[PDB]
Amino acid sequence: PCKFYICSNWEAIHKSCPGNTRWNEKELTCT
Repeated sequence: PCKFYICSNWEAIHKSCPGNTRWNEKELTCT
């Protein structure tokens, strides 16, 4: 819930959100 995935060519790369934020699917950004 504090990382998401970046898709590229049906390829899931791992990202993590900074500090105490969470991924916000609506805004497509950790908030």
